[PDB]
Amino acid sequence: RFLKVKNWETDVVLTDTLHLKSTLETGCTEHICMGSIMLPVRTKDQLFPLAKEFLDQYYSSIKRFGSKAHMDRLEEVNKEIESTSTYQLKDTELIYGAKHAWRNASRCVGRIQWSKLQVFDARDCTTAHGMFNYICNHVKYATNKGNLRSAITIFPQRTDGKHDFRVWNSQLIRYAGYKQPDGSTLGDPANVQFTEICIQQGWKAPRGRFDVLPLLLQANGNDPELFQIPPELVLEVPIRHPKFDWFKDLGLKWYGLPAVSNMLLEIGGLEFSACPFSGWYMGTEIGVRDYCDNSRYNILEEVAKKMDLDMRKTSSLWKDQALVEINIAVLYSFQSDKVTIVDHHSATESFIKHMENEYRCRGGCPADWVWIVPPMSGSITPVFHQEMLNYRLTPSFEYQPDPWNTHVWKG
Amino acid sequence: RFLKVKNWETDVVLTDTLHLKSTLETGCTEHICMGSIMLPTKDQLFPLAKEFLDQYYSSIKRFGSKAHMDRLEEVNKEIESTSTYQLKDTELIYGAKHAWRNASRCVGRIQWSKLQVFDARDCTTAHGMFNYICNHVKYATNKGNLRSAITIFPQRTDGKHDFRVWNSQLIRYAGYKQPDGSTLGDPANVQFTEICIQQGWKAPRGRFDVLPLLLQANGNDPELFQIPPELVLEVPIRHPKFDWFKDLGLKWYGLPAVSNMLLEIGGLEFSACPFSGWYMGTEIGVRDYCDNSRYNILEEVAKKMDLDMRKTSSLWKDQALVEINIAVLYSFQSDKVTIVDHHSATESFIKHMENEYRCRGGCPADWVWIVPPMSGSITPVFHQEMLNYRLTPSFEYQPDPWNTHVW
Ligand code: HEM
Ligand code: HEM
Ligand SMILES: N=C(Nc1cccc(COC[C@@H](CN)OCc2cccc(/N=C(/N)c3cccs3)c2)c1)c1cccs1
Ligand SMILES: N=C(Nc1cccc(COC[C@@H](CN)OCc2cccc(/N=C(/N)c3cccs3)c2)c1)c1cccs1
Ligand SMILES: C[C@H](O)[C@H](O)[C@H]1CNc2nc(N)[nH]c(=O)c2N1
Ligand SMILES: C[C@H](O)[C@H](O)[C@H]1CNc2nc(N)[nH]c(=O)c2N1
Ligand SMILES: [Zn+2]
Repeated sequence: RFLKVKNWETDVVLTDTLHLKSTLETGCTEHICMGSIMLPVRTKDQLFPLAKEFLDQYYSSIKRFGSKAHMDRLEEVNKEIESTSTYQLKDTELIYGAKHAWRNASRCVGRIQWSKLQVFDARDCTTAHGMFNYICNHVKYATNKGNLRSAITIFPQRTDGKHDFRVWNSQLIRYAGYKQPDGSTLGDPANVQFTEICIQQGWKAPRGRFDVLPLLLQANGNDPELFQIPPELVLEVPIRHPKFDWFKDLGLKWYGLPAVSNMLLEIGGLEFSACPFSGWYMGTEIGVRDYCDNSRYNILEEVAKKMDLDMRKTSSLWKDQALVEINIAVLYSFQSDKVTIVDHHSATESFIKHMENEYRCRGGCPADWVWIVPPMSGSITPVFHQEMLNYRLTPSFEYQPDPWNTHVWKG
Repeated sequence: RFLKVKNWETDVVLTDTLHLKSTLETGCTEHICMGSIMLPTKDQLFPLAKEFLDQYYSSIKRFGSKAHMDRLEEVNKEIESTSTYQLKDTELIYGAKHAWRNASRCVGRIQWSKLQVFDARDCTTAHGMFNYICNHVKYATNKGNLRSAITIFPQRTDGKHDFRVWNSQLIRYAGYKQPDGSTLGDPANVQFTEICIQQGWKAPRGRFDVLPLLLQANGNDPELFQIPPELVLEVPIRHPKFDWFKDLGLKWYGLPAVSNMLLEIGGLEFSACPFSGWYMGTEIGVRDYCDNSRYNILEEVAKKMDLDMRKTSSLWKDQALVEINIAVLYSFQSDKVTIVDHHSATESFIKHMENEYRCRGGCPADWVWIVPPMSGSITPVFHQEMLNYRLTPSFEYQPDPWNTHVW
């Protein structure tokens, strides 16, 4: 079966066959589309087919499909599964797997970069202190004094589900949030629950608006332990505007390194529950979502006040005006400090070129429109006009439940 | 089978049961989501008739009464006999309102119950269609205090006697390719514009020429009619702070009126069913004015603003976009022509969804269409999970008539 997608601005038509290799479910059926829903121990039985499918993919990519090395590797993995109930990936397979999970991430607009990913193998790690050391090294490498480099650090895989490695942080670097008795929030409201956990575990909270949270790290199914990232490794950018000199006095800043730490990486049926990964920001992530969401820093009013916009009616588009200025400020600030960032015009144009390249060489590129289209100025980016097909390929990044909801406390 | 949708801004969670009534298919499967794809007998008709009459009699709280049973028998008799049937006025009105209510791509459905239905099923010629259309235009425009309306022409019979409005909307602007290579006016309408010329329209070859109506009665060849200019309310576009804006020479029409869709009620097909409401400001300012393949004025406006167009990261496109949209709203508001901004329309839609979840068990909604084409995440609909499914009565797409028609 062939499926076509059209770009309605250019009339370019592309043909998808890669969807035929999809196994996992979408959430949709013939009677209902769930495309806007945010979230829609293995036995030997299910494991060897998953391992085989993955090794067949790996061996094809290196132009060795059906070779003696391919056949010997399948036999070796098969015996390892039936003897030990699991198996270990070779370094080369781990690298390929992590890169492909990114390549397959249908919600990711930055995938033109997928083949440039520094993979740190942390599968020899045994303790939380060991995890802290690996994570510091990743942060220092990825940061590279502002010239950001994409990276992933991969801790040991799941075994019986009772010895999981987990980073409890949603991101390696994030600001604390504090609910006040009067119901207001100091800092980032998205992180209130996690901040509370940290405090309970012994963190002394400075209680400011931009306090970098400590790492809360779980090795081998043990209780997690707190560590403070050395401040000298946390690169931050004060936010100012190129024309409006009062903008600096809003007291805003953000961190340069976006580093997701709560997802699960699936490669060949193996589950890596701690696999923090980092790249760099698209400007709207900070300026639209982090700053202007009502449930986040929520600065629109204060900015519109200072611009002296007409706030008596929504039809003045005061919110839209303030939004663009804040986003100009974020890009200006990062650029001025030589910290890598990409604007939403450049990022989406590159994604369209990536997607076309993937249709030609790979036969497809799964993409989630709801996520790929930026949260401002949607239709003046080329992705708004691009039809996309969403389907799930492995290797993959997946959601997993928050560890405080599942952890068995040892005491 | 019972499904939950969450608003991630407010934590409000709604439970959908209405999807279980859905009958038609979505395009998606368990392996592939096609949510962003723009277009995915006698024996056939009685179940469709019965399904509809069942919801109608339930709506007036007379489900399983003598009048309900008698109606089902009567229609059953009429299909057996004639191979089709006729809707009562009350059913036609209910069906049209529900076709809007069920339109999953429409952010304006809080209004669904206030629809004026003009029954044009007695119409027999293109001149008659022109008359009904003029009356609809005048009624809906209401000197700028716009009122929602639909005009329903005779239903399909054997399919060789179709009523069609060839126009995509009742009021739209001409598009012309030039030797120059550029496009004068609206590039979306170049092909239709040339069909009109081919049929004998005398185009003035300007930027904003209202197209003639091309009307097909009873499967006959379509005919041209100019809408009286006095019935076409237009708005010159100016900006409340920038004096040079008016120099761009921009205007738009007040009445959005879709004329190329098919209304399905109770298995019957109404292939000419022009409907109108009023504009959300972004339709004109973001899409009509700034789409690359439309009037595409972003460059010219940015220049008059003297923005740094060297680098995309200055957000010059974005700045220009906001100002164009401020101007569209200001112009309509100043001239007292109904318009709604994207903030107001999306807030109303969230209130409508809550009403429908409470009173009906759900509200089919297509997030890709409902979220406005600018400032998405600062509108509440961005944060609202939506389930999309197909209920009937419905509006559907149909092939353009020039590809079908036998001359
Ligand atoms: C290199 C620069 C990168 C940029 C500018 C980029 C940009 C983005 C953006 C804007 C999103 C949507 C985020 C949101 O709204 O919260 C996203 C999602 C995602 N990205 Fe990329 N990305 C990049 C690199 C990567 C890398 C290196 C990985 C993995 C190795 C990756 C995996 C993903 C995944 C798994 C998601 C979806 C998360 C979810 O479903 O919640 N990204 N990225
Ligand atoms: C009263 C004011 C109304 C407003 C402000 C409104 C707003 C909208 C908007 C903004 C769209 C998206 C259009 C686009 O992007 O091209 C839409 C789609 C739609 N609307 Fe409404 N609408 C209103 C009344 C109505 C009425 C009266 C009907 C039918 C009787 C209706 C049926 C639809 C349908 C069928 C679509 C989708 C068309 C498609 O899928 O191509 N609308 N509406
Ligand atoms: N509860 C909410 N959100 C939510 C709940 C569960 C899951 C999710 C999934 O999105 C999580 C998001 C934001 N927290 O993850 C951040 C993210 C993921 C991927 C890429 C991101 N940005 C990047 N640029 C990169 C990071 C690493 C490499 S590139 C940023 C979101 C809310 C929504 C609205 C208000 S609160
Ligand atoms: N070829 C393209 N698009 C396309 C092709 C086929 C079908 C479609 C579907 O969209 C049809 C759109 C306009 N194109 O219909 C207009 C419409 C429909 C419904 C509501 C609209 N606005 C209103 N406010 C109302 C009208 C009537 C009552 S309210 C406007 C779109 C293009 C994309 C970019 C430039 S052209
Ligand atoms: C490819 C994509 O589905 C297409 O560009 C859609 C996106 N969302 C839209 N939303 C609305 N309201 N109107 C449109 O024409 C479109 N176009
Ligand atoms: C309900 C809806 O799916 C949700 O708000 C989504 C919409 N699109 C998004 N797109 C991105 N990139 N990130 C997000 O968090 C979201 N949120
Ligand atoms: Zn779907």
